[PDB]
Amino acid sequence: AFVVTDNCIKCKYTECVEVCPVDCFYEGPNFLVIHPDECIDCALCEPECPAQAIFSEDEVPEDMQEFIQLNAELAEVWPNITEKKDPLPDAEDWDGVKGKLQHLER
Ligand code: SF4
Ligand code: F3S
Repeated sequence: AFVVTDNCIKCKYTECVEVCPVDCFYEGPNFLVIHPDECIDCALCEPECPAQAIFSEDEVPEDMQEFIQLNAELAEVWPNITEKKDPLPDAEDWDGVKGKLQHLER
C-alpha cells in the first residue's frame, strides 16, 4: 500500500522497480504508479527513490492526497514495468520542482 507522489513526474528514475518483490509498478510516459492491491507494503522501494517521491499511504503528505487515488486508477491502465531504465533526460532539473502534477502525461 505504498504510493508514488508528485516529485516522480518529469524525473522517473525507475530506481524503485528493481527492489519490488511483487513487481507492482506501472509506467506512464513521465511517471510511475504503485498498484495498491498488489503492493505488500514491504517498504523496500521508498529509500530507493532519488526523488523521495514514494510514501506509505498513511504518510502521503496532505497536499498530495490526490496521488493515492491516482496510483490506483493509473495502475489499472498503465503497463507493468519491472526493469530499471535511464531516468528522463532532464530529471535533475525537475527533481524538487513542486506541483509537477500539472505536467503529468497519460
Ligand atoms: S512497498 Fe514493496 S511491494 Fe509495495 S511497491 Fe514498494 S517495493 Fe513493491
Ligand atoms: S522518481 Fe519515480 S520512477 Fe521510481 S525511483 Fe522515484 S518513484
